[PDB]
This record gives sequence, structure tokens and C-alpha cells, in this order.
Amino acid sequence: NLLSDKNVAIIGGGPVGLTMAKLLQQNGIDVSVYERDNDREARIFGGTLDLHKGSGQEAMKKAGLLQTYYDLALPMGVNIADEKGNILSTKNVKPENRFDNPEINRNDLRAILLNSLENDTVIWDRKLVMLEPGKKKWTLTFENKPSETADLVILANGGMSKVRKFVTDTEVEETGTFNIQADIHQPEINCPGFFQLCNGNRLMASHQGNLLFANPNNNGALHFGISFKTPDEWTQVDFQNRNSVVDFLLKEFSDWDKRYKELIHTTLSFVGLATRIFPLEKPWKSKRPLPITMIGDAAHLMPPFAGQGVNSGLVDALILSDNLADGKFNSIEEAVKNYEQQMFIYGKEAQEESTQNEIEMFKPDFTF
Ligand SMILES: Cc1cc2nc3c(=O)[nH]c(=O)nc-3n(C[C@H](O)[C@H](O)[C@H](O)COP(=O)(O)OP(=O)(O)OC[C@H]3O[C@@H](n4cnc5c(N)ncnc54)[C@H](O)[C@@H]3O)c2cc1C
Ligand SMILES: C[NH+](C)c1cc(NC(=O)CNC(C)(C)C)c(O)c2c1C[C@H]1C[C@H]3[C@H]([NH+](C)C)C(O)=C(C(N)=O)C(=O)[C@@]3(O)C(O)=C1C2=O
Repeated sequence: NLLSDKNVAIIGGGPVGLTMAKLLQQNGIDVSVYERDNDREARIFGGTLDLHKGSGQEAMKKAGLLQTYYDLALPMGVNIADEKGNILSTKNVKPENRFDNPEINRNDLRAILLNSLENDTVIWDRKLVMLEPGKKKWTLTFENKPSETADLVILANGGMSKVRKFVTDTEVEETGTFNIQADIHQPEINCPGFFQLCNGNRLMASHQGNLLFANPNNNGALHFGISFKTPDEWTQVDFQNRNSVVDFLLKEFSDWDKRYKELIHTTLSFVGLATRIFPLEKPWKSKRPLPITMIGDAAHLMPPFAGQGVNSGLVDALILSDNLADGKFNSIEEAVKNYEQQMFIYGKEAQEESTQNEIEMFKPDFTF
């Protein structure tokens, strides 16, 4: 093993960093995960994730966690609707497709990963702020906590990682769209009309440049997203004030059936975020002081409009761990390089599809 008298620091305990830690730990490699979250019960905001056969599910299979993923995940139909609430198309789960890509809740996935690892693999309340290369080890700086050291740092700390300079100078870019997200609890009570329009399936509608998506059953909460081209005026809506977000959305959704408006009216709080991409446009630095790399959204953040996200990141996990597993290479450096080479190819394919589908969907006359 290349890592024999060494240790690995994974920065970030997302699904990709925790899968990374598991695939390494089952090969006897000494890894820690350093996670900003205060403790393992912190709520992860967001929709559900779906792991695909051939990618995500391969990583889970390699981890021995596939069946656990299946047990906790929920396959779902898809309804496409118009702005008037007409169902244009219903695609139900067929028994033979049940396992293709079942929806799992993000805390549920994290709990599966965390349970899979040895005790104290993950070190909570650790926010990496600085990285410094030493003689033979990285020194790792964490806000108000002891510093630590590692032979190999894997950055897994998501799309907005601030500690990427030693791998690449490339910067995150805005793509021109924007997403507003929210949860509604007791959706059967609080948005009955909309809840009944979803009728146990996911829901998508498209009208005049505004896209609505919803999953009515993320562990009992409805999660919806509203996406659109960033208005040129923007920020001129304040996501801390629910009144200004409501006003903006009721204006944009004036044309839409009352059931969708009710959705907006009953939401307590909204999260706004500009869509971003970390583009795989140019090779990463070949001159590097010590072995360091990136996986997941740290490596290839891309728009979430073709289901590309976590799966390609799980594949990074699989490919990197296989590579670091063997004496197949002469050096950690070579193992990292080979991984980075494959990831550029399937990464860039994914980003091309995200971008392309993003262009496609926000064409004024788009129809699902
Ligand atoms: C609105 C939206 C919808 C999406 N829908 C889908 C979808 O349906 N399907 C899909 O596959 N993908 C989807 N994605 C993308 C998906 O969420 C990401 O690909 C996935 O979560 C990336 O996993 P990750 O582990 O690389 O990063 P993350 O999930 O971002 O996790 C990074 C982890 O690092 C921790 N961290 C951050 N900074 C630090 C630090 N300095 N020190 C220590 N720890 C740190 C964070 O706490 C977080 O725990 C969506 C994305 C968005 C924005
Ligand atoms: C083209 N759109 C419609 C699309 C396509 C695919 N599938 C593919 O691209 C598959 N690629 C093939 C066709 C196999 C080559 C898709 O897989 C998806 C989507 C839509 C998104 C919407 C995402 C959204 N994000 C942007 C916040 C969101 O709010 C929700 C939600 N439930 O509230 C989503 O579900 C969303 O995350 C998501 O998962 C999408 C798709 O999965």
C-alpha cells in the first residue's frame, strides 16, 4: 500500500467525503474526516439525492451499503404539469425500475455513511481555514481548534471551497440562472391543493422562463425549487425577509394557478442561491508541494439540472480509492494524477450536459 506509514485528511463530511473515508478505511488506510458541522445531528437543508446504477450505486456497492441505501430510499413517480395545474404526463415507478434511482434524504444518507465508519473517524466542529505545506506533511489550520497534520489532503468541502489554491487557481463562476428553495411541513395541511397535484410523485412545471420542481415527500416535508434566469437588475430581493421573496415570486407567478401561489404564500423561509460551476476548463497544477487533490463538488461543481451532481462525485471516490489502494503506482502523486485524468473526462462530459440542459430549459419556449 502507497499510504502504509501515512495518514489522509479528508476536508468535509458530505456524501462524497464520507464515501471517500469509507472506501479508504476498508483498505486499512488511516483517514480522518474534518467536518465544519457542529455534530452529527445538524440538519442538512436541501432536496433528496438519487444514486444511479453504474456510478453512485457502484460506490455504495463497493462500500457494502447498497442494500442499506435501498432500505431507506423511496422510489418516486414524476408528474409534469402546466401553470394551470393540468397534469400533462404521469410516469409511475414500475416494479422492475424500482432500484434505478430511489430518492434518499440527505441526513438519511449521511447516517448510513457515518455508521459504516470506525468510531472517531469524523471530527466535528472542524472548519478548515488554512492549509500549509511542510517538509513531509501538510499543516491544517482549524478555526479555534487544534491544528493537525496529514500526508495527503483530499478536499471534499463542496463547491465554494476556499482552500483550493495549491491544486488550481480556477474560480467558481455564476452561470446566469438562480434557484430559490424551501421546505413546507405538513404539506397535506399547509399546501393541500399542491400536495394533491403531486399525488405522491415528484412534480415539474415550466412557464415563461420560470421552472418549478417539487418532491412532496422528503421524510414528510415537501421540498420545492423555483429556478429562473437571473434578472438583470441583480440581490434586489432580500432572502432574510420572507415578505420581499414572497412579493417577487407572486409577481413572477401571477399567471400560475392558485395552488402554486398557495405554495409560495405558506412557506416560512426561502433560500436563494445563484447557480454556479467550477469549470474543468484547464489542467490543474502539475507543480505541487505535497500530495493534495479534490473530489465531489470541490472538483467539478455544476448546475443541478440533469441530475449530474453527487454521482460523479461518488465515482471520484471510487476511482481515487482504488488508485490509492494498490502498489499499482510508484507514488501517491501518480495515483492522484491518474484519478485526475479520468475525472476530467467524465467530469467535463457531465458539465457539458448540465450546461447544455441549463441553456435548453431556460429557452423562453421550453416544454418538458
Ligand atoms: C438546489 C440543488 C439541487 C440539487 N439537486 C441534486 C439532485 O437532485 N441530485 C444530485 O445528484 N445532486 C444534486 N445537487 C448537487 C448535490 O447536492 C451535490 O453534488 C452534492 O451534495 C455534492 O456532494 P459533496 O460531498 O461534494 O459536497 P457537499 O454536499 O457540499 O458537502 C461538503 C461538506 O463539507 C463541509 N464543509 C464545507 N466547508 C468546510 C470546511 N472549511 N471545513 C470542513 N468542512 C467543510 C460542509 O459542511 C459539507 O458538509 C443539487 C444541488 C443544489 C445546489
Ligand atoms: C432536464 N431536467 C428536467 C432534468 C433532467 C434529469 N435527467 C437527466 O438529465 C438524465 N440524462 C439522460 C436523459 C439519461 C441522458 C434529471 O435527473 C433532473 C432534471 C430536473 C432537476 C431539477 C432539480 C432542482 N434543483 C435545480 C434545485 C429541484 O429544485 C428539485 C426538487 N425536487 O425540488 C429536483 O428534483 C432537481 O434536484 C432534480 O433532481 C432534477 C433532476 O433530477
